[PDB]
Amino acid sequence: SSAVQYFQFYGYLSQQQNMMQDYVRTGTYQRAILQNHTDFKDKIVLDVGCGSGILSFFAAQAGARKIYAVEASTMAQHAEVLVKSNNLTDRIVVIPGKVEEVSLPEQVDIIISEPMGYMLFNERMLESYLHAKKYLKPSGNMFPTIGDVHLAPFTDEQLYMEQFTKANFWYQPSFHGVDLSALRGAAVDEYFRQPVVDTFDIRILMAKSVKYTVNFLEAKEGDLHRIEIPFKFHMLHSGLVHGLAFWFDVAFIGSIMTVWLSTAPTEPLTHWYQVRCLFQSPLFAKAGDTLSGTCLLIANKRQSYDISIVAQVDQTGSKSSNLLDLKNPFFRY
Ligand SMILES: CNCCNCc1cccc(-c2nc(Nc3ccccc3)c(C)c(-c3c(C)noc3C)n2)c1
Repeated sequence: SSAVQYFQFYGYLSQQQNMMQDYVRTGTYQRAILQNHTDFKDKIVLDVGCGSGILSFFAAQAGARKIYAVEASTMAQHAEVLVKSNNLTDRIVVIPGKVEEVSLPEQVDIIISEPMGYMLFNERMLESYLHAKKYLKPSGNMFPTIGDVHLAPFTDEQLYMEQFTKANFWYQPSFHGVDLSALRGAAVDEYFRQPVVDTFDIRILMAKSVKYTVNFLEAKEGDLHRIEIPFKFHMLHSGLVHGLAFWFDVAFIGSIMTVWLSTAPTEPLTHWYQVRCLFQSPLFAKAGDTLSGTCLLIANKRQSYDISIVAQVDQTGSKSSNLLDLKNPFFRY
């Protein structure tokens, strides 16, 4: 139902084009595959959620002997057209359906995919990627191999105030004669439930990031149903902490070289941008204080996660929580 919409979203060539036009994304995948040609020459490769098939062609440019491209949306029909018109019907085989349901005729030497949603984990496609390892030969590789999530406290008073400014629409005792003000708190709540997807100046960050690593070769599908990310930040600056910023890097660890794709705010912008989660109430922290807590991600049935963030300044005991709905963010860009 929710999944109906998820796969229809990816049936649009315009959504494929948005990702293809991300040059950092598309070019880094090309370079990771090509410059690791020994991982692909004459190999059998599985492309999980191939969309238009761009990754499958990159594996063919690298010399792969057979490429199974699995795609569940109507986009599979468009990739088929592309395979024929590029004369690769020998080397690339499009398989319509979910990776969890299709039948592959052999095991593969390497799995390739672009399974990262914003904040990495949205869409829960990492689980389909991990599930595909049931087709991975022993000692096969995964491209990408590693994913690092980073989180860091930020201060951004204008972003925080923007929330009450939008919800104060409801604080009118006479909107065309109607008292709206009893909904103001519900409206505040609704805005704070949304992660804020856009980029930002790195001068809002107040501590070195915490890194949480998922190893795609080692992880199991079940390991992503619940992601506990403890953190303890040593605050490099004093200020009001308004929430946590998130970005992610992935690594393609090939035989020839390791290529990184970063969505860090210190790196060229990508179509993933970065993600920020506001706290209920900001926390005052001195430089030298430690800010500790947990960011808990609980998979849900809308192909996404409920996000629970609890934090406290250890030196004073002031704490804040928040609960966010990652499926429904504010695309502030
Ligand atoms: C698996 N590799 C995906 C790589 N791209 C990740 C990515 C990066 C940046 C943004 C989105 C994004 N944009 C959406 N609309 C939209 C955003 C801005 C302007 C106009 C429309 C939606 C609806 C979703 C989405 C999906 C899918 N499922 O739930 C949700 C929510 N995601 C996705």
